[PDB]
Amino acid sequence: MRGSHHHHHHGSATYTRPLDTGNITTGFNGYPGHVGVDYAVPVGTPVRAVANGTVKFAGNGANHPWMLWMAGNAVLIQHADGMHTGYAHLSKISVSTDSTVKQGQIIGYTGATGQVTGPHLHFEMLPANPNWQNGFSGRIDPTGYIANAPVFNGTTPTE
Ligand SMILES: [Zn+2]
Repeated sequence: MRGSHHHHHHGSATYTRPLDTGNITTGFNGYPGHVGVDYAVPVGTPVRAVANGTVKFAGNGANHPWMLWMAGNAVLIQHADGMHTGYAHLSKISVSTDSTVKQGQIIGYTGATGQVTGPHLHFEMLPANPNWQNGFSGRIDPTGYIANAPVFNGTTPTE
């Protein structure tokens, strides 16, 4: 068995960026009524916490009935700023409601427990307390969390 003792300072990432952004402020990629963003990625891939906080929701797909469930696996957590972030269309959860979380921590596994077409990732970010009084529905751009994310082939601006 292999065992690690020392950790890295910067951190590695062999996974590529499925998107560049996601905003339902103008018009979504054919997904109407969407309050988040979706990234086509095969089911069973470990989902890590994009930022430390607290689990406000943990919809475990391991024992979830279809009595009160239809979307499948979901995870709502309060980020480091107090904002909210959901993780939907997963196949499993490693967390639990009211439990504390940490960035990069495996909070679940990707899935397709919603509609049967293809597995993906749903990332919805909202304020600490939204103003659902029309305007944004509290849902905004994940670009703030994707800027500190890995590199897809290498996107240069000029130089
Ligand atoms: Zn979605």
